Amino acid sequence: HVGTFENITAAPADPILGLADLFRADERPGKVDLGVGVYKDETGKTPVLTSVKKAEQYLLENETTKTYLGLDGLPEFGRCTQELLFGKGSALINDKRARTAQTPGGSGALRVGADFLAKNTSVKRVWVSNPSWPNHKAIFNSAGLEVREYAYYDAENHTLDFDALINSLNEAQAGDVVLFHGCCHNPTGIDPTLEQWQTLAQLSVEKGWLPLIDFAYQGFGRGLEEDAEGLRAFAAMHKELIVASSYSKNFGLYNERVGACTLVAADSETVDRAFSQMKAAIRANYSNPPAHGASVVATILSNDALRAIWEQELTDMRQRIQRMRQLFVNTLQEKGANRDFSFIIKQNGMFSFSGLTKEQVLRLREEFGVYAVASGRINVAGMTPDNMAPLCEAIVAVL
Amino acid sequence: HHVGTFENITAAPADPILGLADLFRADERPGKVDLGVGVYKDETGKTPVLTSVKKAEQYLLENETTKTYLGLDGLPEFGRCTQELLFGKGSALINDKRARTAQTPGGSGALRVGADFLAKNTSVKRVWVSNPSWPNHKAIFNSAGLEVREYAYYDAENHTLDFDALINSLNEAQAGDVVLFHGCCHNPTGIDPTLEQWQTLAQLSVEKGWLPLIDFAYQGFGRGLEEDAEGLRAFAAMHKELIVASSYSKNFGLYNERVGACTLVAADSETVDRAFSQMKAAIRANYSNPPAHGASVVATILSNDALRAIWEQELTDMRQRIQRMRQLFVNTLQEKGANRDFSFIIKQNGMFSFSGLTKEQVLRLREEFGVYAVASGRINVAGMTPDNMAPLCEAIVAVL
Repeated sequence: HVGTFENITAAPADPILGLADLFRADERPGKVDLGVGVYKDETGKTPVLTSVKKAEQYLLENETTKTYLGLDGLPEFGRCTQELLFGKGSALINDKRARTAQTPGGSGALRVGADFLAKNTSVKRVWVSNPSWPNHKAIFNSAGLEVREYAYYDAENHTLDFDALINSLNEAQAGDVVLFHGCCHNPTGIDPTLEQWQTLAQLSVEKGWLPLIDFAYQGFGRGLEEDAEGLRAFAAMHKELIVASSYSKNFGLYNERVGACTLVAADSETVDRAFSQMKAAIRANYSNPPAHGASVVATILSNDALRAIWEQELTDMRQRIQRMRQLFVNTLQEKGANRDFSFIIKQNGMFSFSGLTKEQVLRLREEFGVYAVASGRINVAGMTPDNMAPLCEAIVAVL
Repeated sequence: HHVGTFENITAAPADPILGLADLFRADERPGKVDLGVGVYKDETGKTPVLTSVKKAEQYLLENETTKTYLGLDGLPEFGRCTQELLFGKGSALINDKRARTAQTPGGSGALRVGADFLAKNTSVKRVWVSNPSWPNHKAIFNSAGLEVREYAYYDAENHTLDFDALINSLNEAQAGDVVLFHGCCHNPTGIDPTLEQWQTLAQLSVEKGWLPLIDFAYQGFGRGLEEDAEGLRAFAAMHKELIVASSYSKNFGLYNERVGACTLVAADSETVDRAFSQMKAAIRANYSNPPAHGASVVATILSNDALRAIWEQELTDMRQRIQRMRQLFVNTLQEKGANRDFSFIIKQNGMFSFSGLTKEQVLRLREEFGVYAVASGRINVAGMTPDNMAPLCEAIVAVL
């Protein structure tokens, strides 16, 4: 009898991972890593928020058991989540049309959403922006759902091609899922305006799409309430919605895997039937979600003093990002970039496409120890006042 | 007009065990006892955080500088500690680099990841499980498109492991099928194969070309950490290929932190790495990377002499309390004049046993006596205490 594993072929090498290996083996002292996927502060670190440390100290002092949570996790986490998403006093919440499962990260939420849809609905197709978050395709495909792309980003001109977007979505059938990023579109950094969201919501109702809002950066855009505008425009117009949210970034809890999948249906009765099937997809998966990170979030959000500390930390992160964007563009001008990089200031969140070619990206790594990914995506949180000048000088050099 | 996408969804059938739980919570009778629960409880009816766990968490509190993403296979030290627990330190299998471990969200996560990986990367079509087995096995494998078949295991009338029946029913398992075995403390019969039986199963598996999957959730709850790995290791000595889904939920009382692992074993370093590269893909398409807290607690305890000693003692305490309740249950049933013999309870290990009670008797124990058990008649002896034992046993005798 021959082995079951013998004929497996190796997955393709993960290029980003190889790039990290490279950065790891590069002993040059002036390295700048614009390729990372996480927030870094001005010292180049991804620290544990103070509010989180406080919340964790509290849990340590008060926790008396680690016994299984329900399939849907911690109720107060679910409540606080729905409030962040829909606003306090939301008719949708008052009508009890929403249910929320704590999940392992926004990734878990997305996967759980997908399995839930594949097994219980007529959904065949999920539409995502070109480009989008890199793991969307693999998550949705794993559930047996086809992935389609709609027009979004105009690379040459650094713009959201809204007319393109609208026309491309005409191919999306009634009953298809269309996925939108709630804010800080990853990785273009370009979001619809409220008005554009409103057009999008209306069109979705007209065509019969099921909207899925991937909401991983609330507070990194303009602020907590403002970043939910697009979501709430959709929620106001629709009988049904799915929201996959993440606290990985806004709480700096990446590795604790803290997120949620929120179902919204026409009424409480309907969301309950739907939600019972979602709980079954969960049972067939990881059975129940990890407590620590969700408890940390529930602890912060429901305590006025802790919440105020967190909100200020989040503002600090959002503003540090915005000012590295500003600093970046001004420092390129002063170093004689020649080309306009003002689009960086017209974008929000951690990511933008720099517009650099893979040739320029390659030279920047080999020659200047400056690291970006091949598409030219950059994470401006990788910039600091200290590294900005040498970074911009390298960029002018490859231009 | 467009009909809602959720509008016509049929509700999942209600979980009867969750129904019993609400029913219990609402029961005002001060005599009520729940033997249907699924976790460890101490003599005071609590499921506390272990002291070693608290200490480890205080250390993490004081020393953790970041929460940045782990790799897809999680914490390396956790991986190494897992593999030693499974195969023993100095294992030739480890030295040969034939094993790769991914940290996962619980043993459940490990099972699901294993299933998705098999379905996408191999010709495996069927997973065989014991009759009876863990209730969630079927749903997990089915979800990946794998058929689930049962083999003969528990002889319910006589309260034994019908080994001859097991062997013979497995003749139907084809080369390339998965056959799943519980590492120890079979859930929910509490009867495990003897070492000799394990060796027979190992040899048979090799002859038939089955892929063994070891579900290992109770290491430390049977006889001890190393003894409880005997069957797993008997299999590991005979096989080129192997999958183990381990859990730390019960032996570290970290249930809700979701701490487990999926370990692949193949013939050589190269093959295991190719396979493992595909398992990672399965993880990326699911929850992306595993929750750090519980695994980091586990590694912190296991790699520190003094903490590890505090933990092993706590685990021993759990193991011995369970054993004491098994003995006490049998003695008290006798004291209370039970007709039947219940000595099989002493010959079984872990928290779970089938009591032998019918569904009718179980219903009656609830309604009439406030003694809750699950429909199957499975009981959790850790729901028993020196203080609730007598009335509990009188209740059972009265329904026989």
